[PDB]
Amino acid sequence: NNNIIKFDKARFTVLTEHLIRIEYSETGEFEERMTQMVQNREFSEVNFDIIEKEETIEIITSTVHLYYNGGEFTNASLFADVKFNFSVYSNRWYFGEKSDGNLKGTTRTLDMIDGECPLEDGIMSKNGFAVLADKGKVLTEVGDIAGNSVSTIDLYLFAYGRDYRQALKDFYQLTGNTPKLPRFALGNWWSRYYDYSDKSYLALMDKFTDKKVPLSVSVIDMDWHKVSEVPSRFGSGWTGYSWNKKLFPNPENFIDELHQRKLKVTLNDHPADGIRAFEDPYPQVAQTLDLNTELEEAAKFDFDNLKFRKAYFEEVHGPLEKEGVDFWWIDWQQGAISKSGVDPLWLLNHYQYQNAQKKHKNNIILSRYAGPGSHRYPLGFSGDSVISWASLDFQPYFTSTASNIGYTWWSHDIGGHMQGYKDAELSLRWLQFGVFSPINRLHSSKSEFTSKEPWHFDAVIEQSMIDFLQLRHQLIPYLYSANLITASEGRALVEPLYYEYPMEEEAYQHRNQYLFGEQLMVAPITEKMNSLLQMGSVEVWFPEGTWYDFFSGQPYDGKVSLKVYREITEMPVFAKAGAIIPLDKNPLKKEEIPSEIIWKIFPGADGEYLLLEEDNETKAEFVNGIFTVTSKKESSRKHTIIYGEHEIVSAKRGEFSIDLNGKEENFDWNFSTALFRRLDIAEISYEQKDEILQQLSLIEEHEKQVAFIKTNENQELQNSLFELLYSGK
Amino acid sequence: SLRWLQFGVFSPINRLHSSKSEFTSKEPWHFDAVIEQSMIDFLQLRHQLIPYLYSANLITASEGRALVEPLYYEYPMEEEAYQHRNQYLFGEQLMVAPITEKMNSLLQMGSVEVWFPEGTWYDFFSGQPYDGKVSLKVYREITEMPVFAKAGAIIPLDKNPLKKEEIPSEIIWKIFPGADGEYLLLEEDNETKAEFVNGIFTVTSKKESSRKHTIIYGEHEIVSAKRGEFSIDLNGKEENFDWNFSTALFRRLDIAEISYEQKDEILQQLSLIEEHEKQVAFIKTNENQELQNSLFELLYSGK
Amino acid sequence: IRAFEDPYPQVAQTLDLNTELEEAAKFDFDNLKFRKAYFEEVHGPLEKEGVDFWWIDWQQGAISKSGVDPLWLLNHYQYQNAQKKHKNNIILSRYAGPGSHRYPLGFSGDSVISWASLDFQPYFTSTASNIGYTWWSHDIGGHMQGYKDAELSLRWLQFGVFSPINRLHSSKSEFTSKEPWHFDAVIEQSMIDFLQLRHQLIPYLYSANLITASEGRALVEPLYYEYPMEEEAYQHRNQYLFGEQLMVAPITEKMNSLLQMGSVEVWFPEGTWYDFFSGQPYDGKVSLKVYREITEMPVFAKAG
Ligand SMILES: OC[C@H]1O[C@H](O)[C@H](O)[C@@H](O)[C@@H]1O
Repeated sequence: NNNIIKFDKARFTVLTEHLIRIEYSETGEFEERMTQMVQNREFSEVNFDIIEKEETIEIITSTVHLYYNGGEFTNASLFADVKFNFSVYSNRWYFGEKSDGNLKGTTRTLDMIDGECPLEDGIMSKNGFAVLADKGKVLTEVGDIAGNSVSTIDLYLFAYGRDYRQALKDFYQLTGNTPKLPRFALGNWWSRYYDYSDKSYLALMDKFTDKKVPLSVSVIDMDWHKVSEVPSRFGSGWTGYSWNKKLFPNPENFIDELHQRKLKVTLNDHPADGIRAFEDPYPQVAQTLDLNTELEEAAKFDFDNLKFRKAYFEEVHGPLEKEGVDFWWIDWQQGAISKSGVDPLWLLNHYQYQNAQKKHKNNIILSRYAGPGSHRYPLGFSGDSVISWASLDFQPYFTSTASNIGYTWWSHDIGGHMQGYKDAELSLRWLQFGVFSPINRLHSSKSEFTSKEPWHFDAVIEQSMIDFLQLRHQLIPYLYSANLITASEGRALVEPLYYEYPMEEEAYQHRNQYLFGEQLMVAPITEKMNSLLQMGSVEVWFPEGTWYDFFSGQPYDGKVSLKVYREITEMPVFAKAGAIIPLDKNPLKKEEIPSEIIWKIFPGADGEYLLLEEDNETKAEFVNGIFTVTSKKESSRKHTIIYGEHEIVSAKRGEFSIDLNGKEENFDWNFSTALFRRLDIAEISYEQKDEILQQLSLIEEHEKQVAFIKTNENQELQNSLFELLYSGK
Repeated sequence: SLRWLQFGVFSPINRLHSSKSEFTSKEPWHFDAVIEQSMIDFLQLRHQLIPYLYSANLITASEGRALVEPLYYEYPMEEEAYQHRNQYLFGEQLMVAPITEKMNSLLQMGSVEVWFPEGTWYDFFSGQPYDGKVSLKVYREITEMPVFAKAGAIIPLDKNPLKKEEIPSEIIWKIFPGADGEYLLLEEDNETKAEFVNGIFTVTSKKESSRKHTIIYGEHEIVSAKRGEFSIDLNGKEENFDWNFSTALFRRLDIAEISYEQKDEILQQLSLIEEHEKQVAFIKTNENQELQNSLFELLYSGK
Repeated sequence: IRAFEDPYPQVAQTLDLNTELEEAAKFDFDNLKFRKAYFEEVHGPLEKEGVDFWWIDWQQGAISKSGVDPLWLLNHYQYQNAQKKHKNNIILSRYAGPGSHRYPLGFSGDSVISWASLDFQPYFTSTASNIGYTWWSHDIGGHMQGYKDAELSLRWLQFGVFSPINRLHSSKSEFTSKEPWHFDAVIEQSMIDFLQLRHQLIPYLYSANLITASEGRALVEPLYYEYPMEEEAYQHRNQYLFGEQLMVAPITEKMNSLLQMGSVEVWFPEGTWYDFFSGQPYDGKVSLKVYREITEMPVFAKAG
């Protein structure tokens, strides 16, 4: 109320020093109701100043001057100067105009996208301000669409400068926090647009077990329902709510079998053709909606209609949930048209997410992005990406940049959805990224040739995919703790580099590089390997400090930008001196919570990690070479400790503390072994290999080893040898 | 024509000659003002070198040592002495690596890969230092030639190359710091020994004369036109040449036919990054491979 | 005028600003009180220190509550205010639409340093006469970004000397100075010769200036002003008349290294033409490719 100012037909609410709501009302009434985007305008009071005259008003905070000259909002009447110097003359917002500096957000979908597509703006800007227009409908108390806002213009001016994390936290306070995911969502999902039988699906699930690949989720795509069995007078088989009985003669029994294998089960739902007269639930729906059954009147999709939504959840989904379906894959691609003006995809995500909470605690959906605030309905489903290096090269940037509009749970089809071209190396690189993405869901097109099964590929590719898929389940504790941090504290699992390093120009120059939780920095390789090196590469920016390759221990002295090379089976993931990462020791075990945690410690500095769980909190501290583990509640959990290289403690129960000062701090990784391996795999001349090995062995001074490699005629081989010299310096 | 004259000046004989064409005269003023001035400077340098050449000539005749030696005469067991076909020793004090390839128009500089034997080497003209043993690509403007002297080198130069003198009335003793050395100047009617031993420079002759000696220690003229035999202490004289990384970096970026954004970024990053290994890591990311090599030469010399 | 500025206390008093809340005198050229404080209390003290005229350097858009382009208000009001301190005074500012020739000089701004930019500029300059904006001042040698090429800098200065205004300017780079001695001895001497030639041309330029002001004739004319019915007068975009006695065909392409010369296709109207510098003759009417060393520029005068 002191944070509220009316002037002419406008209303201004100073929510934080850095966040102002700006409204216009012809009627003099302004909007207090929630909207599709905004769930909460309750914020603690803040200091600001006002200069009010007859004709004009200026609102002044620590970061912004907002001016209003009266009348209708125009670029001339409503504008703001930030109190920052990030630019020479892009420090002014004008109503209705775009400025430079927006770091972007996300978009609905990657359907049919081969590589890059345009993104919407987010709330983050290098120049320190962004405007988020609220164009949505108002809600009722219980979250039904109520109609048009009486605030016919309703904007949020963000003026956080480059405090991106606080901008995002306050956005979550305005639009509501992301809910907690359930632990099962963070495991591997299996999916394929393939007409499995109950028998061939269970045989595939048992082959995953036999192949030592853990799964959390069993997706059944659209061939679960009638497709070619649909008479053409009704249109296509794309939408379906009736089991194909040939393939699934006893659905509940099939779902019981997946449940006995400790899998959660989801079905594809294409809702757009509604419930037509051939469907199994049609007689019930027709009775509830008073349809003309002798004229075979369809229950057309209509999520604006309360009776339709009830029949959809109770009489269409209800019978399938009773057969054991755990959650819904909402797969909408049929446009944004409704008589209400609300995007049907928005109505589906909002209502289905709420309905999912009835059957299961912290339940999810799987659906496309439905605009600002739709993070309240995880998980994101990016859809029909084209299978290409260009698509993979876009995806890490896409994923990290989405955190800028608070949409932090994108599930991409890992390996790409459709079209494009076969390349087992592309499939393996894509799975490496997926394992270090918010969700790891293997999925593919209707092709006989696009299965993401590891054993589709040669023995090298298969073993590497199996190792990465196991690593995903090892990461579930770290992922689930970051998930609770997203839900409780408004911090993204995947952050662009500029969230941690806002003032470092290099944090804006590595689009595909990101922080993954608080302990790991990932630089996926998204380019086909150089056949002369038998290695792929990516330019990595190393922030100030000592960094270790998470897998090898190879060290890097920051701050530096350095091209790094990896075999197709290895991924650039880095941890700082002092990093502590927990890993499940038993990733193949079907355990609700890990019976055994490996604490992986990176030497050379202090650190700590807080492991949040369903029913506990465990703190791991590393302070002057003393490692301590405590928990809120006690348990039988057995702790394993790995300090750099060496397993120090194995399966020790309860709370404890152990001194690692005089333990071996150094990893195995050495310049000589790594040099030999890189030269050995290279498809270069044996004379060159022999000369490089002899000269780098005989030349003692680091500066002369570098001078030697600088004479090499292969420019990319120079860069690979320079990486090793830089790490071995 | 200019690169060829640079080599000629550091060859056994410097004879300008050409065909019956109206278009092939080797007159310096045939060419533009830049080329003309550089040819005139090299042609004057040849006459400055006559004392050094004539002493090497008497050594050829009396001792059977060539003025021009392949690297493998001095370094028979070093494989790199067999891999620099155009590199040679010129007398006992100078090592020459002529540039014999058209300049890279993006750098406005020509280059040659130089093998530096064990020891500290100085560019004879600039003082730019090099720590041997190393093989390093070196870049020069078209007006400059890679000629190198070791720490301790003493080269005599005629001070009056334009004078029509039977023997020089005045010798400049050019001394390269950081080690002991000596040079014996053989002449028609004399022998003059120049010795540099724990920072003491001594000149003696077999016979006496009116000859006036000038001394240049690295950068600085220490003595001017002093007659007869003498000895002078250079220990607490300035040993370091002027050549510096910053000036050389600015000059290379300024002449380059590259983008001004690239110039600005390279100048700012190499000025702001303090650790030598990170300056090298920075230049290693450059998309221009030959510009990397040019910047690496400067970092190597400035290390 | 923000609270840290030296004239702020005076402006704040005149505009009744809240100084304890450090209320800015925001730019507002629609406002008579703002314009007066700007000319009297902001420019005024600098003019008393000796500033002769104003470089108005506006790049912040066309937004005003009046709907009048702020650049238009600046050029109209500053040009008028400049006449108080000096007779026939000028500004230096961007083009503000038809009629803004009343407020010379034009300032074209932040061109990219490239052969492509130089290749555009003569056409740009001559074509502007078609909306009566005859005093464009371009940054000679180009403003920013682009790439180093001493030959581009020399060709650009040749055009500049035969342009309405010869203003050397460049970016914040340590590497973009237009000083002649930045370049090698050949380039330096040629730049010095062209810069001296500009001052030799001042009588011819000042007489054409009075003709612009009294008779409405541009200094720089496209060929089709003199030769409206000749198809070739529409096919030499970079060729122009410079006053009434000279025809200029600048070279705006990098030299052919095999010839050590640049070239341009010149249309010679009916009559006998001489290269202004060399006397080399040409019998019109003909279209002919002409070659010059980097130090020489194609400028032609008729018999008489
Ligand atoms: O259900 C069949 C297909 O429908 C749509 O194209 C979905 O986006 C895709 O994920 C699915 O496999």
